[PDB]
Amino acid sequence: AKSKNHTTHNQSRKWHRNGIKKPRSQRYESLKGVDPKFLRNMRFAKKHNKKGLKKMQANNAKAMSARA
RNA sequence: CGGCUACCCACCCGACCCGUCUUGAAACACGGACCAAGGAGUCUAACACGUGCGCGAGUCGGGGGCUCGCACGAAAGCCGCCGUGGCGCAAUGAAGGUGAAGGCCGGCGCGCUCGCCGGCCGAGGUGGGAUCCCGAGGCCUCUCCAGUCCGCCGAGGGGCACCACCGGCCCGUCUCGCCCGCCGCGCCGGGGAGGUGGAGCACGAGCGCACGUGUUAGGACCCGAAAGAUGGUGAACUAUGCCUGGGCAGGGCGAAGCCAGAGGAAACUCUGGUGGAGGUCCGUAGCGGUCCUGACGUGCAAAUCGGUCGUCCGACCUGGGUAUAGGGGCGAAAGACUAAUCGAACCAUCUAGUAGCUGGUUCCCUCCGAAGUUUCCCUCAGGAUAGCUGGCGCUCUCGCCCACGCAGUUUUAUCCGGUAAAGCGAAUGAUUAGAGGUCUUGGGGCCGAAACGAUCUCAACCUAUUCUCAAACUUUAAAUGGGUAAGAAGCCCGGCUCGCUGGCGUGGAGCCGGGGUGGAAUGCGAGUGCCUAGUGGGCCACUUUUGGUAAGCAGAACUGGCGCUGCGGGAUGAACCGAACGCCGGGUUAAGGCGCCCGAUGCCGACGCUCAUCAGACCCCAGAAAAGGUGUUGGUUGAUAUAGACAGCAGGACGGUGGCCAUGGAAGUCGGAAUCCGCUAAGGAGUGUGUAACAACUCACCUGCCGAAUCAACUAGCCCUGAAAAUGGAUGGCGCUGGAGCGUCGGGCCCAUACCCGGCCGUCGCCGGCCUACGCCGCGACGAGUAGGAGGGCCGCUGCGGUGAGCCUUGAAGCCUAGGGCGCGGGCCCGGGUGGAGCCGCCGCAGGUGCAGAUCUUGGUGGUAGUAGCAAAUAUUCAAACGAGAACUUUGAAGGCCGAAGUGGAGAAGGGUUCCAUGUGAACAGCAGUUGAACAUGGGUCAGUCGGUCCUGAGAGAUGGGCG
RNA sequence: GUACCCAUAUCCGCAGCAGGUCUCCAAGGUGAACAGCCUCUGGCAUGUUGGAACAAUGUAGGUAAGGGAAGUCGGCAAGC
RNA sequence: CUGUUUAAUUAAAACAAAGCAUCGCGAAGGCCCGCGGCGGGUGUUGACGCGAUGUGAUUUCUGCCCAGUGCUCUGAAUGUCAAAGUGAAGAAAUUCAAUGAAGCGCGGGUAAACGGCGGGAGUAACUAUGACUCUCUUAAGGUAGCCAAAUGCCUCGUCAUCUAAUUAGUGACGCGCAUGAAUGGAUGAACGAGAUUCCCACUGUCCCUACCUACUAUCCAGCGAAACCACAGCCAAGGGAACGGGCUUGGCGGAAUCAGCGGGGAAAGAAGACCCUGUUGAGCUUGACUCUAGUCUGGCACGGUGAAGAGACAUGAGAGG
RNA sequence: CUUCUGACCUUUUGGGUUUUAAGCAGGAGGUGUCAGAAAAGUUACCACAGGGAUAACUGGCUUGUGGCGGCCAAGCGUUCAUAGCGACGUCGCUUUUUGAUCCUUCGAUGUCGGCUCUUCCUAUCAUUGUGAAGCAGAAUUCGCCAAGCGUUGGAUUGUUCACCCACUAAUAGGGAACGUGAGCUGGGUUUAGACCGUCGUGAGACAGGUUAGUUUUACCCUACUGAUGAUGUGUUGUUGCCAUGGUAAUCCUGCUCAGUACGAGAGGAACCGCAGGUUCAGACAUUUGGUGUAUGUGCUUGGCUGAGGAGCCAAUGGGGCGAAGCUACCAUCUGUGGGAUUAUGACUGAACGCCUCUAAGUCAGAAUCCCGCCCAGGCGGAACGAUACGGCAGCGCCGCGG
RNA sequence: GUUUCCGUAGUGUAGUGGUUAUCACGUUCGCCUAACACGCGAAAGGUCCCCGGUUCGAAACCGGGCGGAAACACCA
Ligand SMILES: [Mg+2]
Ligand SMILES: [Mg+2]
Ligand SMILES: [Mg+2]
Ligand SMILES: [Mg+2]
Ligand SMILES: [Mg+2]
Ligand SMILES: [Mg+2]
Ligand SMILES: [Mg+2]
Ligand SMILES: [Mg+2]
Ligand SMILES: [Mg+2]
Ligand SMILES: [Mg+2]
Ligand SMILES: [Mg+2]
Ligand SMILES: [Mg+2]
Ligand SMILES: [Mg+2]
Ligand SMILES: [Mg+2]
Ligand SMILES: [Mg+2]
Ligand SMILES: [Mg+2]
Ligand SMILES: [Mg+2]
Ligand SMILES: [Mg+2]
Ligand SMILES: [Mg+2]
Ligand SMILES: [Mg+2]
Ligand SMILES: [Mg+2]
Ligand SMILES: [Mg+2]
Ligand SMILES: [Mg+2]
Ligand SMILES: [Mg+2]
Ligand SMILES: [Mg+2]
Ligand SMILES: [Mg+2]
Ligand SMILES: [Mg+2]
Ligand SMILES: [Mg+2]
Ligand SMILES: [Mg+2]
Ligand SMILES: [Mg+2]
Ligand SMILES: [Mg+2]
Ligand SMILES: [Mg+2]
Ligand SMILES: [Mg+2]
Ligand SMILES: [Mg+2]
Ligand SMILES: [Mg+2]
Ligand SMILES: [Mg+2]
Ligand SMILES: [Mg+2]
Ligand SMILES: [Mg+2]
Ligand SMILES: [Mg+2]
Ligand SMILES: [Mg+2]
Ligand SMILES: [Mg+2]
Ligand SMILES: [Mg+2]
Ligand SMILES: [Mg+2]
Ligand SMILES: [Mg+2]
Ligand SMILES: [Mg+2]
Ligand SMILES: [Mg+2]
Ligand SMILES: [Mg+2]
Ligand SMILES: [Mg+2]
Ligand SMILES: [Mg+2]
Ligand SMILES: [Mg+2]
Ligand SMILES: [Mg+2]
Ligand SMILES: [Mg+2]
Ligand SMILES: [Mg+2]
Ligand SMILES: [Mg+2]
Ligand SMILES: [Mg+2]
Ligand SMILES: [Mg+2]
Ligand SMILES: [Mg+2]
Ligand SMILES: [Mg+2]
Ligand SMILES: [Mg+2]
Ligand SMILES: [Mg+2]
Ligand SMILES: [Mg+2]
Ligand SMILES: [Mg+2]
Ligand SMILES: [Mg+2]
Ligand SMILES: [Mg+2]
Ligand SMILES: [Mg+2]
Ligand SMILES: [Mg+2]
Ligand SMILES: [Mg+2]
Ligand SMILES: [Mg+2]
Ligand SMILES: [Mg+2]
Ligand SMILES: [Mg+2]
Ligand SMILES: [Mg+2]
Ligand SMILES: [Mg+2]
Ligand SMILES: [Mg+2]
Ligand SMILES: [Mg+2]
Ligand SMILES: [Mg+2]
Ligand SMILES: [Mg+2]
Ligand SMILES: [Mg+2]
Ligand SMILES: [Mg+2]
Ligand SMILES: [Mg+2]
Ligand SMILES: [Mg+2]
Ligand SMILES: [Mg+2]
Ligand SMILES: [Mg+2]
Ligand SMILES: [Mg+2]
Ligand SMILES: [Mg+2]
Ligand SMILES: [Mg+2]
Ligand SMILES: [Mg+2]
Ligand SMILES: [Mg+2]
Ligand SMILES: [Mg+2]
Ligand SMILES: [Mg+2]
Ligand SMILES: [Mg+2]
Ligand SMILES: [Mg+2]
Ligand SMILES: [Mg+2]
Ligand SMILES: [Mg+2]
Ligand SMILES: [Mg+2]
Ligand SMILES: [Mg+2]
Ligand SMILES: [Mg+2]
Ligand SMILES: [Mg+2]
Ligand SMILES: [Mg+2]
Ligand SMILES: [Mg+2]
Ligand SMILES: [Mg+2]
Ligand SMILES: [Mg+2]
Ligand SMILES: [Mg+2]
Ligand SMILES: [Mg+2]
Ligand SMILES: [Mg+2]
Ligand SMILES: [Mg+2]
Repeated sequence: AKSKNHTTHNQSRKWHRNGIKKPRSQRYESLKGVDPKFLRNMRFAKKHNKKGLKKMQANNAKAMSARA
């Protein structure tokens, strides 16, 4: 009652029945898996960007609108 | 006259018998004699998904109650201070428990990696994102002017759903630190910053009903077992006890005991009788069954018969009563017997036990359409998961010098490898041979007391070489192939934040604003979510390969095919070569072919080869080698020849020298080493035959005649030998030789479901119209398919509610039909013939809803087939009679059988009217009857003294008692 | 209770089935014999069919010149 | 030996049998039945009896091993040993310690209990075979007997006889794969429907077949089924699931039949009794796993009275290292 | 599940304290069949659902192995390679052995050997025709055409195989599903009983040995043997042809040849001719031998008809003879010739001045082949006879018209 | 063919839990006897089958050959 053990015949055709897909769409790449010291940099940097960016960027926008 | 058609026949071509296990079925694989009816995915509960409806942060009366008693009312209507309750609106923790809002501005404490006060906004930000909004601009028959008018867009903006990322909040754990409150200042609570686990929040979408698919548990698509348990029934067969009865013809051998005679002193012995002993012998009835492995062997018989058999006074056979009853009995022991069943009986129930295992699974059309593979499992005939597949959608994109994106593809750049090859005078491992050098030791020879005092050779060593290799060697290193980039998600500029980092405003990340899109070729409109069947036994071929001698063997890689697939060639074929399939007409072609089957060369086809007494004839493919040929055809390398060759005919073919090694011989001729001269026209210390040797013959070489082309060795095309197998046989056969063989080709010719054009059906896509909108058109490309999945059916059956002022005894259902027709098909309508009382159409609803199979169930009928068979036991014959009817009934007569252990006369068990008379002969008796045990009617069994009844036998049994 | 069968036709075996089932009576001859054979008392139609012919093969029975087990696994069967 | 047995494939060399043995049991018992009781069988019985086995008449023998597995006897001298009881710690559950019934271990007996019985080397004035000898070795090393046996692979062992010829038979030899002593060994008169060899007579068993008779088979009168059947039946070759009847190419092919025969229809009869799979079973067997009837023990109640003696715990007094 | 570690952790259920128990997080006690059940053997007394997914037969591919050949020739062959042989190497055929695979067969294809019977092959044992030898003759060996005909009787074993005796020309090799079991036999293999030896404690096992062990059916179709038949010539009969199918003859001994050829001998043929014989085939019964139921005749046993006579019964009572007919290699007779040719040997004669059997042509040539002879004669045809009274009839030939 | 075991002075054998050449017989010398047996005192004889690996160190543990020895080879 010996049977056939292992083969890869008729496998690439089944692969190309449905058109093997690149992931092909990653805009704004995922952030997990990155250095926790770098994350302790980046999250505090982002929340202080949210806090203290108003007046200097506002005056710079006024200055570049006056100069351009 | 016309007519397709479920009528019949003939002709040309094609055509193996359906269904399923299988890689493969017409199979010498299995089921099927035929026909009619029945016959197999249902129902409940639960879950998940999709769809339809109602209400909607709610939803639901299924549990009850209320109405007047109603056939439909076992319906329906209502409750609402009947919402108890289920699900959802809140999750996280094992639990104590805890439990989803943040942002902006001003002031205050050292705006201090830091809290408070007052006000405002409010489920955050970024990149895409259908749609929507503002609008430069320009366009309408002659001018200034306007309003709606014809009329879009560059650019900008708010951004649905959803995707991707960042940030925030809640719960349990982890690290670091400080602060706040006191119905009481404590191992009391609460709060902050970070990275983690959650099925969370981040404006909720659920509830109820219905339909469809899938899964689970219930008998669960249908049928199927060896088996297990529970409770009862059998000792009429058989096995063994016990009680009570019956039976066993005749002969042979001659034990004990006894008598008589003789011998002996005694012990005792010898002879002749009598006697009838015995798990004794021949043998019958009886009981069993050795052999013919006889007869039968769909029989007389689910174990019998004919001979030949063993035993037959006994451990013998046998009737009746009784006892032992199923994991029990009983066994002179075979696991044999226990009611045709015994290595665990019979009947019923659990039970429709389970089966990963056989067989079967019921109408049509259309569309799409596999796999025999990864991993896991006590897994290998199975299942789970992933892959392949179908269905349901959603998000977008095109139709008006420029979009987004993708690719079994190429190009331009950039990396990767270690196979094919090649090499080892390059490492590792093997391996061959020669040369040169002289350090070392070992073995021989020489000078000679011995002495690395000296010499030659050998052994090993070194150097330069040289031969052959390595899947588990490699300096080098291909072809093929794999990854990446070819832009608006990109490039540059300016500025903030950082608790990361640090000479530095240093570096790096994030955030904000702005600028210009024409960024390799070709083709294509893309992304994404849910549910799920089947699949998990494969095979073949080119190429690369593993084991084996090889296989139509076993196992791998890429691709294609069969399976899942028709069509044209290969005669026939699963895989080969073309080419893939809706129904047809015309033309053309591939693969192949053009002597006839069998469509096409029947061309005044071309060149050359082949004669085969086994010719040859097209990838797989169905046969053949090493070797050989003065059979023919080319080709290469050579050698001769007028200074007359090859063949032929004729002659010469010596001297030294009978050379030398050899003694049995060599005096050219078995044998080993050699090898020169003279005459020369030429002689080889001799090519062969022969002698034991001596001798003769012939050849190398030379010359006489003839006369100009000849010889040798290789090579490859056809053909031949090599070439032998069993029924008669295969280029397909017939045949074919100036081809119908072989190799090279030219022009025509034939066709497939292949291609092009056109007619028709269907699907899909795009689209038209304010004409059943679920209808009507318009254009274009496509149609094959097992398992499987969907859509449609104005296909069909049964029943229910609406509905047709439906159909009819002037003929409904049903059935038949060489009748007419429709639809592609499921099927349907009408006509004609019997029939006599119910039937149909549309719209919805619910099914015990379609048969070709299952050694399918029931019922009926063929071939066999008027066939086998009416043959165990000696046999019947003549006349008459009743009678329609006599091989069989009855009687007369004759001949036979059974022959007293009967084919006779009566009983027990069992049968129940069969006993007897009369009448009939459709039915019974395997033909027949006037006959019977058949049928119908009527009769028949008389007891104190025959038996039961009475008695106990083996045994069965209730009370007292005990157990339960 | 009293009939009848008590069986190759009244029982059992699916049947008018060469199967099975317990008993008493038993004559003459030959013969040791209740052996086998022929008769008498008593029964019967040959056993669920008849007619014609005598082929193969078969089922039972008997022979065969000479050899006598040489056939066959075995003298199996048959015969002395 | 006579007898019995697989009814329906065996009749025996199988079973039984008398004889020879062994073991248990003196009745509150041996072996058994029963769900139950002091209920039953042996038992209306008592070691010349009952129950359980081995071998199988007579004669002659019963070799040697208790190492192993069984069976039995003995002792609280002695290790282990469960429930119950005793003492201590604590508030208690709980824990600890000693005391220790059977069995096992410790010792002995038993083999007419299951069973077992060795392999090398050197050696004799022809050589071989070998009396004899050294060593390893177990519990004992096959003793008396017998033999290519119904037991011997080599094997058709070697010699002799039987025969023209013998793998057969018989007698003998015996390091005998793997004979052997109640697992009985060796003989043996009588008897085998037991197996085998040879001889005389006898015959169709044959050489070598032939003939006759009875019945059937044949035909006719009457009456008449059954198995089986997708269709239906001419072959050769090719291919195909590798042996076709039907496909292809050939050979060819006239209705309807009867009597035979058995070459085929891979003929029929049965869901292969051989082999393999099933996470399908059933008889069995044991040192498989898990239990249990039965049986042997210990404890608690039924279970009570008197005396003697001992062990352990508690109290105070005295010697004591 | 157990165990240990940690929080001055949570719950121990009406509320507190303590013990205990549970939980939380992570280390350990394992599933070696390693993603993990807790597990001995036999069934020949076996059963069930299945499989040709999977062995034991044949058949199919292959030919290692077995067998049979070839190639170059170191040598054997007194000398000498190839008369006959042939190592070291190498190329093929066959399924008559064995092996390899599992392709068909598991709802069955009956498994060995023997008996009987038919056909085929050649890798030829003999016979016919030939060539070559170390072929003087005889006897052998190697080859070719060649399968037409033969290729035994027996002791042993179940045999396939093998050994032995004797005969002969020779006792050659095989195939047909390892031919043949609805043909047989059942000897062992291969059920159930039983014995011996070994293994296993045991049930049981043993390509170790020995015993007794059911052999089912044809009436269907085709094939084959035999027999009615059928179609066409108008019916029918007689006499004939052969298209086709088969085939039958084979072998040996004795006498002359001749104790001659040949050979020194020992030995020792051949061709023609003549008697026969083995096997086979066809007949036949005059004789001989069987058979016997003319139940023909005649004895005799037991019974029966009263006794003699005449008879009968006993499954044809026994045995002595025996007619007709069947039958025996147990009696007797018969078995027959022409052609083309294979192998081979040649003629003429080139290729190639010569040579040559060949290349075109001619000859001899055999158990091979075909025909003759012998059988049945075709969906084959001939020649000839008679062709329908009766009383009406019916039927042929010629030429007719509708 | 498969799986295990053995090989040591002339013979039978012991022996590593790594670091000997072990016991007896056999040969030879001496004493004892008049002389052989026997006894006593002694000596010689080892490639631990052959070739490699591990370790400082092997015959020893392991790998490959050589020559022997046990068990199986079953179902058809
Ligand atoms: Mg597989
Ligand atoms: Mg299957
Ligand atoms: Mg198959
Ligand atoms: Mg099929
Ligand atoms: Mg079959
Ligand atoms: Mg079939
Ligand atoms: Mg059938
Ligand atoms: Mg129906
Ligand atoms: Mg509520
Ligand atoms: Mg709930
Ligand atoms: Mg069932
Ligand atoms: Mg059970
Ligand atoms: Mg009885
Ligand atoms: Mg009995
Ligand atoms: Mg007697
Ligand atoms: Mg009998
Ligand atoms: Mg018989
Ligand atoms: Mg008798
Ligand atoms: Mg007798
Ligand atoms: Mg007797
Ligand atoms: Mg039971
Ligand atoms: Mg029975
Ligand atoms: Mg059983
Ligand atoms: Mg039972
Ligand atoms: Mg069912
Ligand atoms: Mg698997
Ligand atoms: Mg799809
Ligand atoms: Mg290479
Ligand atoms: Mg499905
Ligand atoms: Mg499968
Ligand atoms: Mg393969
Ligand atoms: Mg295809
Ligand atoms: Mg398939
Ligand atoms: Mg496909
Ligand atoms: Mg074709
Ligand atoms: Mg072909
Ligand atoms: Mg033509
Ligand atoms: Mg083939
Ligand atoms: Mg031909
Ligand atoms: Mg389609
Ligand atoms: Mg139904
Ligand atoms: Mg209904
Ligand atoms: Mg039907
Ligand atoms: Mg069907
Ligand atoms: Mg049926
Ligand atoms: Mg007949
Ligand atoms: Mg009358
Ligand atoms: Mg009479
Ligand atoms: Mg009597
Ligand atoms: Mg009587
Ligand atoms: Mg009557
Ligand atoms: Mg009457
Ligand atoms: Mg009748
Ligand atoms: Mg009546
Ligand atoms: Mg009672
Ligand atoms: Mg009476
Ligand atoms: Mg009767
Ligand atoms: Mg019956
Ligand atoms: Mg008398
Ligand atoms: Mg008398
Ligand atoms: Mg009768
Ligand atoms: Mg005779
Ligand atoms: Mg005679
Ligand atoms: Mg005689
Ligand atoms: Mg014999
Ligand atoms: Mg006899
Ligand atoms: Mg006689
Ligand atoms: Mg018998
Ligand atoms: Mg005795
Ligand atoms: Mg003894
Ligand atoms: Mg206690
Ligand atoms: Mg002891
Ligand atoms: Mg000696
Ligand atoms: Mg002895
Ligand atoms: Mg004999
Ligand atoms: Mg022994
Ligand atoms: Mg025919
Ligand atoms: Mg054929
Ligand atoms: Mg064929
Ligand atoms: Mg064949
Ligand atoms: Mg067929
Ligand atoms: Mg046909
Ligand atoms: Mg066809
Ligand atoms: Mg017939
Ligand atoms: Mg089966
Ligand atoms: Mg399994
Ligand atoms: Mg060979
Ligand atoms: Mg197979
Ligand atoms: Mg059959
Ligand atoms: Mg057959
Ligand atoms: Mg012949
Ligand atoms: Mg055969
Ligand atoms: Mg037999
Ligand atoms: Mg036998
Ligand atoms: Mg047996
Ligand atoms: Mg017998
Ligand atoms: Mg017959
Ligand atoms: Mg002379
Ligand atoms: Mg004759
Ligand atoms: Mg006569
Ligand atoms: Mg008389
Ligand atoms: Mg008289
Ligand atoms: Mg007579
Ligand atoms: Mg006579
Ligand atoms: Mg010639």
